[PDB]
Amino acid sequence: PKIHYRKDYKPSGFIINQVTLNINIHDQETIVRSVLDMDISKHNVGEDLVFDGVGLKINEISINNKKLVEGEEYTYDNEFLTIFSKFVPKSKFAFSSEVIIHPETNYALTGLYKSKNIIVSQCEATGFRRITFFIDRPDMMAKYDVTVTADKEKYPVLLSNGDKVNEFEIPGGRHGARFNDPPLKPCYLFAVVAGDLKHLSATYITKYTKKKVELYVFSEEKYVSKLQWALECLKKSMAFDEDYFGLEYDLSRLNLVAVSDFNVGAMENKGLNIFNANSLLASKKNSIDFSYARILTVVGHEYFHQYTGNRVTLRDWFQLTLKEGLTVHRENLFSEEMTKTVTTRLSHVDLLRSVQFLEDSSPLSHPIRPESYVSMENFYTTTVYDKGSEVMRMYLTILGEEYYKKGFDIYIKKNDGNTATCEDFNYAMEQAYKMKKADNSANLNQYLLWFSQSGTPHVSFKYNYDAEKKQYSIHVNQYTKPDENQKEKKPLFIPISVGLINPENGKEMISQTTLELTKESDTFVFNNIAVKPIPSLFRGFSAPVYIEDQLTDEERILLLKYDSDAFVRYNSCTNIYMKQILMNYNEFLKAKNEKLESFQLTPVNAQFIDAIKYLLEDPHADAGFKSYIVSLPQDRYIINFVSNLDTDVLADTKEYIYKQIGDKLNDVYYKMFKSLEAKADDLTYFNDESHVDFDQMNMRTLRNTLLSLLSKAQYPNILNEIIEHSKSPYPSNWLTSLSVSAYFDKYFELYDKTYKLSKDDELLLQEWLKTVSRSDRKDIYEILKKLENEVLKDSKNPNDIRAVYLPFTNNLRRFHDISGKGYKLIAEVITKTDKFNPMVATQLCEPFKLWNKLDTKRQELMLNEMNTMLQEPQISNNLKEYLLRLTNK
Ligand SMILES: O=C(CNc1cc(F)cc(F)c1)N[C@@H](C(=O)NO)c1ccc(-c2cc(F)c(F)c(F)c2)cc1
Ligand SMILES: [Mg+2]
Ligand SMILES: [Mg+2]
Ligand SMILES: [Mg+2]
Ligand SMILES: [Mg+2]
Ligand SMILES: [Zn+2]
Repeated sequence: PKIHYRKDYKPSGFIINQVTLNINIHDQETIVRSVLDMDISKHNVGEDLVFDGVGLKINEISINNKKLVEGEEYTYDNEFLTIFSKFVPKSKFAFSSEVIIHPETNYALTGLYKSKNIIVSQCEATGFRRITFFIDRPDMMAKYDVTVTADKEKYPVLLSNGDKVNEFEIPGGRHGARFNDPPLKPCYLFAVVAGDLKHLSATYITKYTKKKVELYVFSEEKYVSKLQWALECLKKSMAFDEDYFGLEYDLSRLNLVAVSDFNVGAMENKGLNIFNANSLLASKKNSIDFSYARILTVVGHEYFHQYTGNRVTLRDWFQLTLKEGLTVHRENLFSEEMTKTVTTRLSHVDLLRSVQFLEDSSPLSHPIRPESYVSMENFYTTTVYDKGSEVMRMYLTILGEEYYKKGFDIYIKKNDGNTATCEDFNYAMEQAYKMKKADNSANLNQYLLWFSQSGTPHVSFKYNYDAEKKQYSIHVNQYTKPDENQKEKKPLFIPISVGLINPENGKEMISQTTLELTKESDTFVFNNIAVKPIPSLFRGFSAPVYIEDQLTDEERILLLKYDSDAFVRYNSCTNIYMKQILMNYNEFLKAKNEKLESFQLTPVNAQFIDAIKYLLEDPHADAGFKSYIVSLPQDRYIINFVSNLDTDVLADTKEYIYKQIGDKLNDVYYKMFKSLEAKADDLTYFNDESHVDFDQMNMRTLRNTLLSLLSKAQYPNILNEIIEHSKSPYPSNWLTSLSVSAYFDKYFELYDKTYKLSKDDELLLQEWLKTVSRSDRKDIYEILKKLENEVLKDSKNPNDIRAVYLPFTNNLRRFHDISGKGYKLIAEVITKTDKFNPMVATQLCEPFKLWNKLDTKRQELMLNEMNTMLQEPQISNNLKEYLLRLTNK
């Protein structure tokens, strides 16, 4: 397998100036004719002309309208088309080809493929070569002139990039459309869509040039009523880029298209963004609440690529985080402003510190700009995206809004229309940094280590207060564990947003302050500090690090109650929980290991429980925040702090802690569940798809979290509430009634009720599948067998497969059954899926990522299944490369 190295980047010996495509869709095949107007670059040294071309059936290839002859003038091996240099012209020439491809049987969903009755392309990263021959790398920019033809009845709507410049009828019930896109673009942003699409549309007038932009959102006819929120989100995205960044859309039209079969969430093809239907379509009657934030973030994300990815492009794939991390950061700024809820930022931190921290301490650990890759499909990772976003956000923390905006505009103005690298962005931020510090000697050279150094830094603290001197000191240390990428880890530039809370009145003691830690350790001293403060550290989660605050639980409770920063309050709660979890875990472990007939458990801190009650009973406190404080930290967060983690002992630990708190607060929980109903389930705007209230959605989250806690606790007659909840019009509510009914004899009655509510909407049925998959059922293995036989069957839809299996893999007690039956089951699903969709098979490997963190018996069970998958003769390149790296082989 070819390893590509970042240091090996070299420009092509060739240039592709113009692409002229004819894509003729027929019943059993698609014919692709392509003329490439090419040239010889200054880097050419007489080499063979090598095109990428994967799975193409050649009808003919030509140079300057002279048919080429196979074996003597070119070789094709189903991966590379090699034209021997003797037959390669030395000046401007035309290469042309006609190939046959087969979208109908393209179940890997890369290149050109059929999703239900829609023909659709997915070309990022290296999928364009599955459509026609190309030098398939993002530094080959070309103009595109694309004609698509098809049966008019099956495919009345034809779309590609650029302006539709012709529409014409063809004998035999066919028709064509020609799309010309003069501005240069890389081939991974090419797209084509053909189908019986229905749409909503609007006109957006840009803020400064007053250009009219036509906005279209498309789906299959059955789901056209689910398009309205997406259109509203697109308008919102457009306005936010104008308002925050001063950036306007440059083209006359923007199309968004939903398809049912998609490997990921969505794709930013220029003027033609293509979406997983679950990330574009929603209605209040047929979607859970999560869909609304999902559509907002995904529509926003693809729109923000128009600058950060499409107008400023990548030189090579090693710069992926420069468009993905930066666009996630732009998307997070947008979402935070649109939702105006503190849980938006908390939810991104929660994902980073569980999923991405796990990845960064796994054998898969890599920096946000890796040094090498084998599979580009495996290159797309939470490290590149989400740690990338936190690295791009730290620039804003360091610079402040005004100078961040100045540096960002320097980046856009200097690189608009050109490729760029991570260094280019750092240079633009450095210029703003010089301006801010009024110091042209200031620099961000150290900041570049965030792109090259893998692993999560640990930041720890000690404090000193001299009452007589009124002098306060914060001593800070940073440390990154050595790994396979660096034997010696260098200190990073770590910005530490800090407040100092007066413990007597809860007030701020200093102005906003960002400590710039640039050494392995430093001491930050504050004078005129009138009383000993409680420090509020890493406000907003200001760096992607393990925070060791070294505070007592009494101090953390005070921050939880009285601090001004939502993250520090939530993190103080998290830290209290974590101390309790580790202590009880060790006590349960010892009792198991020593076969104790009796033992003691350390109870949950009573003042902590009192503080939870105090916040829950505060009517001015935020419902979303409340839902976070009654939930223990995620299992994948906990696992970063325990070696040889016994999942059974952890399940017993969580059970004890939840029972402790519930035994004190269940009556509070129940009272709030009842009092929240009126506002949480208000139907005033149920038939207004444009009216989305994130606060109300957070109140439903709180109710459904409380209902879960009360159901698990078998709170007296709570089943009455569950049954009434099942009649709510909101799917978040009636799907909640299914999963919380798992603890009752009514489960299968609600199983059937919610199935009939769900089965006639493709996306709702998938949410139903997830709810069943996630259900806390002792018979979950028989239930999964039932889903397989009755609902899932042989579906190759990734949404179907992921819905049935991934939630179950988070069932701590049952997926990790000591027999290994859960590992066996998911390995069978991975191997089966790998026959037709390697990239989704690799997604289904996610539960194995922590394999070497578990107890030794479960490590061996997991390792056995991965070795079994690795031994399959037909294993894909994706799956082999991933499991080889994951198993340290
Ligand atoms: O949708 C999402 C959710 N984020 C995400 C985060 C991860 F860490 C991993 C992941 F998979 C997704 N991201 C978008 C995005 O960034 N849109 O702008 C995206 C992601 C991957 C491809 C792609 C790459 C290939 F090599 C392919 F072969 C292929 F079919 C698709 C296309 C678009
Ligand atoms: Mg083929
Ligand atoms: Mg405006
Ligand atoms: Mg289907
Ligand atoms: Mg290794
Ligand atoms: Zn993206």
